[PDB]
Amino acid sequence: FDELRIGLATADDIRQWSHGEVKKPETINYRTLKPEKDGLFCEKIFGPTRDWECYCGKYKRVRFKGIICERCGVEVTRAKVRRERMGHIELAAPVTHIWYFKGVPSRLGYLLDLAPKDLEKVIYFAAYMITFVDEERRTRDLPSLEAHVSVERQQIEQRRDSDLEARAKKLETDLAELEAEGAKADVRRKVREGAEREMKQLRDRAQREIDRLDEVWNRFKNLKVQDLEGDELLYRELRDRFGTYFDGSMGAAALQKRLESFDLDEEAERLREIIRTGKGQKKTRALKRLKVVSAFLQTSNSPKGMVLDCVPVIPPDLRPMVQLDGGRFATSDLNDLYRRVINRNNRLKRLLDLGAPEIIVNNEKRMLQEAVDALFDNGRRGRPVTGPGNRPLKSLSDMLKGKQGRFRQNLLGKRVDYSARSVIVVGPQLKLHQCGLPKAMALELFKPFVMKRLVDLNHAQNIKSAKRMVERGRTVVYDVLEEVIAEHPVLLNRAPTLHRLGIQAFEPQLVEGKAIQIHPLVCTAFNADFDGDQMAVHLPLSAEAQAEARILMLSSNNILKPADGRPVTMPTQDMVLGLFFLTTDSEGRSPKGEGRAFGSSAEAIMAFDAGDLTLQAKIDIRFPVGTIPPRGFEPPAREEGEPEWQQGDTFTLKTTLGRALFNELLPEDYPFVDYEVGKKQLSEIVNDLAERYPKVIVAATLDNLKAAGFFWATRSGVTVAISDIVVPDAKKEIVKGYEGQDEKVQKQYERGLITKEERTQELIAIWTKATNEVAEAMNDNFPKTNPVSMMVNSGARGNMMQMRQIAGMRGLVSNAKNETIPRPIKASFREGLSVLEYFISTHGARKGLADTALRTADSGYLTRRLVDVSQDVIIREEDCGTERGLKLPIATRDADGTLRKAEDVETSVYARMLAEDVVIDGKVIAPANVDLGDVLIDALVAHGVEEVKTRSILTCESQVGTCAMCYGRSLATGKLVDIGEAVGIIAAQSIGEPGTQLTMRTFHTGGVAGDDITQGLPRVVELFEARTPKGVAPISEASGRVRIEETEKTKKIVVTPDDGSDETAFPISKRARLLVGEGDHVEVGQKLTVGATNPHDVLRILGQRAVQVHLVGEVQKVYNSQGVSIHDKHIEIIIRQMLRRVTIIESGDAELLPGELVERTKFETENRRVVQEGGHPASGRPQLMGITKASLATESWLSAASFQETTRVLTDAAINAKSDSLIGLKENVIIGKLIPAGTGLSRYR
DNA sequence: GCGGCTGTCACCTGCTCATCGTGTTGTTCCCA
DNA sequence: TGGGAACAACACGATGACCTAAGAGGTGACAGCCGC
Ligand SMILES: [Mg+2]
Ligand SMILES: [Zn+2]
Ligand SMILES: [Zn+2]
Repeated sequence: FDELRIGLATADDIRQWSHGEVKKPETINYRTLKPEKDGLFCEKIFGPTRDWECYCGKYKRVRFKGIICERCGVEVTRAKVRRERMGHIELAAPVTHIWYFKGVPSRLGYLLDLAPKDLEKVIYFAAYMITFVDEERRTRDLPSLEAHVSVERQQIEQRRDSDLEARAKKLETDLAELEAEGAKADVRRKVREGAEREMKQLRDRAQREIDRLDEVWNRFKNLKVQDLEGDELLYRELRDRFGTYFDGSMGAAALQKRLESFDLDEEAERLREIIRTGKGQKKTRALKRLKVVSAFLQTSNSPKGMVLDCVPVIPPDLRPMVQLDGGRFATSDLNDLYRRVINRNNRLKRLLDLGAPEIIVNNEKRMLQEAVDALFDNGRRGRPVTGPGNRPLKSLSDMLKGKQGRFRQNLLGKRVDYSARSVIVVGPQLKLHQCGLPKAMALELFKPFVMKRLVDLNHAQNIKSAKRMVERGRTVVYDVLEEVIAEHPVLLNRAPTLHRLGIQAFEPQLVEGKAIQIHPLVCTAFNADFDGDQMAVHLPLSAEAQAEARILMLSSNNILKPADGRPVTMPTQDMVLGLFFLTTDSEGRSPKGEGRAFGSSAEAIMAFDAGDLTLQAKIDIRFPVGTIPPRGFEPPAREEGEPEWQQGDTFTLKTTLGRALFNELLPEDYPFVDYEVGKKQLSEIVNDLAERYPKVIVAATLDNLKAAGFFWATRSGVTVAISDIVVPDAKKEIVKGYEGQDEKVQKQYERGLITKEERTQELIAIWTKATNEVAEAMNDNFPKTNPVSMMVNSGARGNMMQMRQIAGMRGLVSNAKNETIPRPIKASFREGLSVLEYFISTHGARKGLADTALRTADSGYLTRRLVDVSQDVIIREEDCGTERGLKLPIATRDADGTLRKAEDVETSVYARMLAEDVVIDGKVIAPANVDLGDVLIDALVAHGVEEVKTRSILTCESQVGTCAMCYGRSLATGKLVDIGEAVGIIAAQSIGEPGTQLTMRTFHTGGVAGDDITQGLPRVVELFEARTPKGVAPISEASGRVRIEETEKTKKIVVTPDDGSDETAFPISKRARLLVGEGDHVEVGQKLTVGATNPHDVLRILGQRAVQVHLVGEVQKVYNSQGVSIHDKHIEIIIRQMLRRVTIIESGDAELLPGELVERTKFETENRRVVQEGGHPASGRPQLMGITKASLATESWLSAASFQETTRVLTDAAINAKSDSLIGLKENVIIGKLIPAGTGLSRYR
């Protein structure tokens, strides 16, 4: 399986595939339900329908093996051959392939220069076309032929003059004789009108026919190949008159003749000449056609494969028909399409045999063409061929593309064996690496192992008896299942897998019930809440599979998220509300025994049980040898002449009992903790534990924290009641006064001083003031010991706006058509919304529900594109010896001359290693290529630096893809990135996870358009696709003097640069809110009007580092405006993929074509080669691609076909005859092979 | 020869069932 | 096995002559065809 190539399928190739010809449009006999002969589903050409049988029955006996029968012609062998055996049908009239012609423009042929309409006319027998002209013989006989045409013109004139003499005689005779008769007053004038009618008729008819001959003559004079005679009468005239010099045809026969005669070398030569010297559109068209011409020229596959004379038939078992109950049949649409084409082919053969007129044979040939077109693609041209209902039929190419196609429904994602699912319930008694799975589910998944163990343990004498008893559900079966499930890791999974911590391996323990028991704090990795959610489950089988499961995927190991490195499996909700109650202060908690001193914590809990001490009362507790005091409290160590071993001596601390209990959950070596560990400090402590202590102890500490959090959450006293929702007394008076102001504004509106818009905006301002005032008063009112206050301030569940709506005020809401209701909801949910208030409030609820429903699929599509782009960027190198990096701001924000760590070092500079040693005082503060953790940050910010040079993938220069050292440390594992890490998929998943929760879009229209650039996920797709921003704003090309040349017809802003440069201008709208004044000094890389700068501009005028910085900053802008945190590396992966190609110009020397976005790598190597030969090298404009385009440009065509545009991709791959090498991730899961990543690398293989 | 605009190709998404136009031939049944 | 009758095949070609309803996507990317 070294490679897989596709080209054109000749007639000979199709004949070589086949074993027989399908001649009848018949599938099976409706009565006897058997294959017919030489039809669809036939048994002579395809394989036997029954294993080891033949049609007639002479060799129905199974003994025979591989022989051919002597009566029916069916060989005796297996019945699966019908899946593999193929046939063909010989067409009478050749037809064109609807892919290679009448398709996407770049693949529309262009080998024969013809417009789409001209080919539409030729192919579907509506216009003729010349396949050959004897120009040399035509010119040789042109003296003779023009003399002959002059002779015919003179004969026409001679008989015309004889008829003119006869007309004069007739006129004289009729005039004279009628005048002599005088039967009427105007006999002479009446017959003068008659004779003038005859004379005019002959004049006009003679002119018509001599002009007809002139048209035929000059048409023959100017007659070349690829010339269409739309009118058949004129073609008949030409064939009758000057035949034997030119040859014409209709339909695909003409195209076949041209593709056979036409040679490509000379065409490529002229195309190279014109592209070398071309202007405007003509050059672009020339190079576009040259692409296809060179594709056919370089390769051995001939263009004649683009016209078809034989059609292959897919094996019958891939298009089966089956008896449905009620005497019915369910059959594949392919059978109907094959029947249509065979019907029309046979009717055409009949018509040819009878020598039918041209019209009938032409109609039948056109119909056969349309039939094969529907067979290959039903929807490209005309109306589709519907099947049973009005719905369209399924074409052979419709079975490859689309969401439900073969690639995207059967080769990437498969239904699997040894799998189960069920609802998910919380087991709070589980260890981090444990899952409780129902009894029946465990029995079903582990069946074969259970039978093997039952037989081995002598509970059964044979495997079938073991199966019988397992089905019967005996007790010994259940004991054996308990024995066997041990040491078999089990992969739990949730439906939407937004990242790698969405499938996790657990150790299975056998449990009763009908639901799966899961750990309480792995609910954020899965996003699984217990509201009816379901969990799927899989069982690895091979030793390697389960070894990887336990080592890599085990839930105990997966504690840190890959998106930012913060721990994800940490306590939350009630657990944190319990540890917060444990370590909170004594405020409003009526302490007892405050100020007392205890000789141990055991004595403290004695006092607590006695009821004379509180868990949260300030008391002086002594801690024994081993306890490590707080880091902050150490410098206030006990005063004594002797040197006290603060690290390892008994000490005393004015702590609280709850904190002394909390610090027993953490490991003994951990320093004491003496502050409210609500939610954020717990995250910090868990991060420190993960980054400092080994994983087993971190899991044990997490378990202890879980147990303590639940235990103390039960006793916290947090219980929601209608009194615990405290409506502030402030709300009444505030809402009444602002209501009075609203009344005044309404009165001044109804009096006519203001407009309705002014009244609105005034009331929105008034009620925003009222809402915020009530919010702050509500925050002030409740104590900090309140239930809701406790769960919010502890960071368990809740925000302050939610509390505002519940307790104080709901406020203004999104009116219909995304507006702001002037009058707000002046009532919280506790007080009770009115009727109209509720009706108004449901608007935003509905809108948000619909928005979420759509945004799920939107983010899914975005993640699909990101994965397809970034896939195969795999760490293959331990260390490239580069010394380049990014100059990232290490400690900026010198507001009042104070060096402060930047506000986003966690996402940007953290985890990125160091290019080289940093020295500010003549000594190495940070050694080279060392993990850049917080300690180095404190050192460098203290010593005053404002930048740092970090290794990165963007600046990585390695022979084999990316290297571990430049990427940094894996944000998921903490340690250095391991070689073989599928970093691209990790980056794509990291950017895709928060996509659903962005929720950034305009709340109200606000009477603004264009200025409001797209917000949220639309913005992210806009940046990642390289699409020009909606609110585009030009960016100055060079430093210069900029002024306004506004014209009433069209406003303009014109900048002329200094340094003797050419002027530039930008057309701008009237509503521009210009951020640059007139006649001012702009610089090389500055904006002009308010908007969104194009990434293309920033790549063009500034450079490549500038576009990288701009894109990363612009995506992080929205991401960190939400609060989502993604490391900059995950964006940098996509940015690196987007800038890997260059558009080439001045390319005749470098031996390639201008354009074609040659790869940067390719451009460089071939310029090196041409310079080595001696010729100068070509030049390159850096190009910023999109994600769809950058993915579709893959060297491997399997991946491109799998992603999108299967028809176009496969057609181009066939034209180019380009093979696919196995290297890649996607294209190695299509073939079903070990991926070139993780432990599948040849090093580990 | 070079623009607009104007379509056309990509993507994103999901159990009932109505007749002719005549007349004849040969097999294959159904009854007895 | 006789007649009595059901389907699958066939061969011809009854003085008169035309659909049908269904049917609101949206957004990019682009290359033609038509206009200057
Ligand atoms: Mg749920
Ligand atoms: Zn046989
Ligand atoms: Zn590197």
